[PDB]
Amino acid sequence: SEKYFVKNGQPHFLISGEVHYFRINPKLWRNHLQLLKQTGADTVSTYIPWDWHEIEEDDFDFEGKTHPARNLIRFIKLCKEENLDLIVKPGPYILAEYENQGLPSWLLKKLSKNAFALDENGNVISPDLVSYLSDEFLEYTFKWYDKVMPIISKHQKEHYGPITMMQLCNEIGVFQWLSGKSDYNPKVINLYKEFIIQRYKTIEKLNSVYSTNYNSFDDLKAPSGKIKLRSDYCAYFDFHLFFREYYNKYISILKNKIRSFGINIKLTHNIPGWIYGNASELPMLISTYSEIMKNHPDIIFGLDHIPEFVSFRNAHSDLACNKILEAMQPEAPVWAAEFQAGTREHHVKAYAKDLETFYIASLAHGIKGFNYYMFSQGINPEGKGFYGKTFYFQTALDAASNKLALYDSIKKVNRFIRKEQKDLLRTNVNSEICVGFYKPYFFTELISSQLLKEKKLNVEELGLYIDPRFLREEILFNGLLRGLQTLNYNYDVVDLENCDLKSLTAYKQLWITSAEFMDAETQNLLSEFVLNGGNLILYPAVPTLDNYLNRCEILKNNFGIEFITKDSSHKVSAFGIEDVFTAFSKKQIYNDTNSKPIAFTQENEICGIRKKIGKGELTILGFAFGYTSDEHLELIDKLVKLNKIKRELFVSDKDIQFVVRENNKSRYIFFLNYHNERKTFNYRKSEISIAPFSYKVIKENK
Amino acid sequence: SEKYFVKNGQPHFLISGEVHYFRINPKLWRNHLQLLKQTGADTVSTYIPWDWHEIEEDDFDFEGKTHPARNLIRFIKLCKEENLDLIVKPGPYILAEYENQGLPSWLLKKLSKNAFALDENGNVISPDLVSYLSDEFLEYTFKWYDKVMPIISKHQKEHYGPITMMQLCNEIGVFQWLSGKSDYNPKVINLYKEFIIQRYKTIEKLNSVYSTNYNSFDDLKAPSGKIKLRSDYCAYFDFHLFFREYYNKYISILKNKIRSFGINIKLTHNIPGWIYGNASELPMLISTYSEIMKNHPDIIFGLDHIPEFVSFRNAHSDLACNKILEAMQPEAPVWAAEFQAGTREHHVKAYAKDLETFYIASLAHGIKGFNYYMFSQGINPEGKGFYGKTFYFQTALDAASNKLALYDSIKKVNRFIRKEQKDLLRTNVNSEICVGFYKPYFFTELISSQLLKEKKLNVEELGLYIDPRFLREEILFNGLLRGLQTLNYNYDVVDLENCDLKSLTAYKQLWITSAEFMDAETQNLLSEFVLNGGNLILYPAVPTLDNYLNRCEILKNNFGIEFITKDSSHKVSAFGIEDVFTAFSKKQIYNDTNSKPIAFTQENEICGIRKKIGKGELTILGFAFGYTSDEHLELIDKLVKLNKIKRELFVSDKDIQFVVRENNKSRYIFFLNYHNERKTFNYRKSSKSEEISIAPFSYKVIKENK
Ligand SMILES: CCO[C@H]1O[C@H](CO)[C@@H](O)[C@H](O)[C@H]1O
Ligand SMILES: [Ca+2]
Repeated sequence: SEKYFVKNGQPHFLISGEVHYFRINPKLWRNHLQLLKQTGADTVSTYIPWDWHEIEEDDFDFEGKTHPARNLIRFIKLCKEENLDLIVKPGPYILAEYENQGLPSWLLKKLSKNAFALDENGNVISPDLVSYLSDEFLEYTFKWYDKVMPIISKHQKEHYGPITMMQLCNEIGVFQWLSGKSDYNPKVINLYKEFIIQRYKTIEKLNSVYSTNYNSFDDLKAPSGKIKLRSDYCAYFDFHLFFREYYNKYISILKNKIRSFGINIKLTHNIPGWIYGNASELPMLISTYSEIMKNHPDIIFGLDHIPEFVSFRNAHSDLACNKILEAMQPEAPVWAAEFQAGTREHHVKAYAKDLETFYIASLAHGIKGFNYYMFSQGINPEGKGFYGKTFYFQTALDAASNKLALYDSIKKVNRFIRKEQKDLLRTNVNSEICVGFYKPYFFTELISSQLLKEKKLNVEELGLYIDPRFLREEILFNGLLRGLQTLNYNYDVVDLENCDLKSLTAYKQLWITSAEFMDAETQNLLSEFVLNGGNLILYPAVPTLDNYLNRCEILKNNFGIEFITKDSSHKVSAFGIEDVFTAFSKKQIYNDTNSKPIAFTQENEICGIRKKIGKGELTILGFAFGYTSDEHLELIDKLVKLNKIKRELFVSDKDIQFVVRENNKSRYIFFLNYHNERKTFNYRKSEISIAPFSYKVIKENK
Repeated sequence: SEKYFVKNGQPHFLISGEVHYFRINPKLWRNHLQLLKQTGADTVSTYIPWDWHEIEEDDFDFEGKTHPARNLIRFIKLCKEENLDLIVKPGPYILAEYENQGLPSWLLKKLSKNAFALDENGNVISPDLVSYLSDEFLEYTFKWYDKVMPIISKHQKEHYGPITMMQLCNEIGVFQWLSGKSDYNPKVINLYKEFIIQRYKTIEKLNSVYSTNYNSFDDLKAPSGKIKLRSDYCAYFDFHLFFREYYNKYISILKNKIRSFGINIKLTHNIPGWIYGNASELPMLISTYSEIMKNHPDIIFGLDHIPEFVSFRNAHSDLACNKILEAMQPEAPVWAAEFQAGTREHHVKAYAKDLETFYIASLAHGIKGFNYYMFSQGINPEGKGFYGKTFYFQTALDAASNKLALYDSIKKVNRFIRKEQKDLLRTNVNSEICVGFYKPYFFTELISSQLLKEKKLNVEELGLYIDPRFLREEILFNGLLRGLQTLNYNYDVVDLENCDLKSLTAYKQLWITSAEFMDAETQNLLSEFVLNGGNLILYPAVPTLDNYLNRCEILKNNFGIEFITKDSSHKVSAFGIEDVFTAFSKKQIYNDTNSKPIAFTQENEICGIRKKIGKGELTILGFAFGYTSDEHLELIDKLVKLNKIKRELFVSDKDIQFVVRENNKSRYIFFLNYHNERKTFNYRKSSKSEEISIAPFSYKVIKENK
């Protein structure tokens, strides 16, 4: 049932370290690889920078003819000699704080204007930002592939070379995330028009959905600027769908080119999203890959985990990310393509004793493999670093292969993983709680994000009060998921799109965090789920609109729900918990015919009900809470207990986090202390001391 | 010449604890006070909530007639019986996570619309946010003062009562900041129009400064929306100056009302600005008090310190805040009106082992007094909690008066303070580095802030490239001040406004982080500083404009500088350090005349020079760096060493922070480990080494006699 990497027909914990040959003295390449191997790591990972090897147009150096660190062939041979598999990442973009994000200077100087990403006025966004589907860009990329891919092909495991996986490009769409700016290159906009014509067929159909007044598709302009009208919201929503298709078109062109060289190894991509040590934005980035993940079961997405520290401040981020990736990519192992080792930023410290606990928490939280990024520090050759001379700090090895504090922590964790991997990889958590992932709430990287300074989405201007980003970040990510993890309740996430009703019936509860909009398919799915016997928890709104904000009241009608939206005090009472602070003055006040009122405004109006519908159960809360008080944990705890869901253990100290992972034969209990306090506690099924910011793992035979 | 509190002609370290009588069972008030006193605390501090005591309009209960915890009179009497002095804080605002920020429900229901703070459209910003100078608001505030101030007056120290200090209102302007919006109430707009007429006298004089074409003062409207023209920037700048006068008018009215009751105790106010465990925006909030601190030498401002954790992520916030308060308020002790104890937010943990280190680091960083907030947890009675029933978590005492983990941390810190206060309060650090505080760069809370929704200031649209908020946050607060603390170089901060030259002359170096604009007074001051023998470090720009962005080339001319602004790679070389990453493509390129070139662009163009001018030294860097790489600390270290400034200690681990505080009698060495690593190191005085092991996120204090 578990998904995991495999070696010699047995479960294999992928342990890789990132070592950038192009940033290390070649005299020390062997020493880096030997020290990596000696930690118990089985794989080494690097970019192959296009700028580094195509030194001028049509002049390629893979053998160290012009600089000894351009000897890619020697580095591959060393990986084989030192019994390490190799992950290669030839771009064309690598980012990696490399000048021009890895693109050659000669390419960027030569490209015509129409090869660049352009703003709505036709101006170049950045001198290093190409348009992904530019003919000229793809032509040069293809010429780079024609030289590097025969080398990669020749050194695959299949040919007793070390190469086992390859990454296509790097964080596709990342530049639109960081800036909040879309590419308005006329070629992109022409592909958007085709997408829209393809989707709606006729201008009449588009006009009926958008409430627009176009006489033809010729009137249609790409959305830009702030959303003022529901028709702007519609146009922006489809612009987001378009970019998901556009990224799939791009990765598909790279993939087919790569396969033409007989490269049959596993292909990968990588998901960014961590900011200042939390990852509440990373699900937005996962959502940009929805079309790739639907159309390429054979490309494995891995996570970029950048916790920076390890405490209760960010304890929930890595589990929520790992669970959401599992939801969106069920047939591949959850792995960290970039797994924090040292720090990209000198002023942002990465302590060995923090990251050691992160590595163990990552096991508790279901990771099946990872690539220490960066295992080895680098020195940028001759000014090629976007920033300073040095690449990463407080790594396992410095650029000269000196061992640093993190080295012994990685060796310790790796020793544990190798000892346990056969059993640990085959373990799962028993989740009786399912939490819905409704991707359209996440489709906002161009209009609402933590990195977008000037917000283009202001839902009050559209006659709405529940912002999808506030809902997904504060109510879902930092609220419900943080609360369940804090309370030591297992949850799974499920992608509600094309979701199998049968998979939902495993669970005792399905939690849906709902805004005022939800498409007909999902409203019908949730109707069927309850009617057939499911227990649904739905807040803060019964939705009444579809994704285009047109009337859609299927769930409301199927459930016999009537409500008025009314202003009251932020505080409500729910299930006899007084003074529950809620996010909004506006709440849904429910008719309680055939219902049991279970939440009340300061004036005692009914803002929550329970109801039997068919064979199932509905709990509807007309108010938004996350986790910003002890009453919020008390409410989550009461809701879970409505369907008699129990934690696996009684642990005497409620601030100890635990995860029970088991299979038929084996149980692992992971105890995690996310607090600056030496804690002593006892546990039983439903007396140990753990240092601050530390862990303990117990094995039980069943 | 340290500033410290004095009790009975001796240095006294003010140790207060916050205990909310209105949130504690009155049967347990005495136990809270006794347990606070047994920590060595000398004072207790509390709000007196208007909403709690004026239970309906003109219905006052201070005696526990309608609820036992309304018995203020009994709480005051218990403070005196348990030998604690009392700080009282009657508002009208208290915030305190109390419903409606402490304002009565009946008042907010009753007030007409023109009592409230309004957006430019004329809509109520928030149903609990009044306009400070609303006539209606002040009429009711005065009726509340008429009832609470006689009680406060009767129980003052001079009448053998326990009351030694009183706070006026609470964090003035904290809602113009957190709401994310400016107050356009017509009382405010009409005071602004008066302020402008008084400032400029004639529409022609205003038009000459703004470059506007108004026919009369009646054509001038309060600025709103984004800054697109330099005239919009000028209007907003004066609007910032006006708000500083407005807050001074508000506090002045409260103070004059208070003094009429025969209240002669020390008056206080409290500075907000921490959020998410950093205080990089606090200097903006303290700048909003510039006119209060000039007009009211008798009102002592204290800091509201909310670190939440204690690590290298926020190590520099408290010291930079303490230094900036000292710059703005040099004639009073640096103290924390609210000094984090426990957590206001259940989900934001406060560990005893973090806060204990914070307390010792605060001592190293020059704090002279503090009020643990919250010493005692409270339970909100009668639904009065803004956000839930429980007020604070992980405090020294729970609401029931049980000791929690933090109680022994506070006892330990207080015991050290009581043993050492006589010498410790008199100790100074030897600062050879002075950093200039140029208040106008901070005057942006209406146009550019971490909290403001709409970014209204885009300097590129004004033909500028150095944003004042970017400069003061990243180049100064997170950059230079962070860098100096990390490198263990002592610095002082000086307010450049009406700054005496003779105060600056004791320093080996003056550091000025400059934008393209600087007033003529400051350009002249820095000119005289160097000509008379001062050593000036100036970056990232020689300014060429004044506060209204009109030509002012005084400092450029006085220093015989010629430059052109040119685009190049972010990377420069400086003092032989290669690949120094700088914030801007644009750099100042200097003529090499009568100077040594010490920084170069990727095209080897000169972007920094050193020269001798009169008796003084000038170092100009035409590029912007904070602390975002190791090259940045190397560069700060090189600049400090130009004048042979030395650290007080050789320490074998560069990641250990230390402060040496000394007087004639005594030397204290504070070691601070802001890192999750057990560190073993050795040290010695710059003029046999001692070995020390320090736990993660911990401290050591060594006392030397002589
Ligand atoms: C208005 C509430 O003010 C609170 O929260 C602010 C943000 O963290 C702090 O800066 C203030 O000191 C605190 O009083
Ligand atoms: Ca009904």
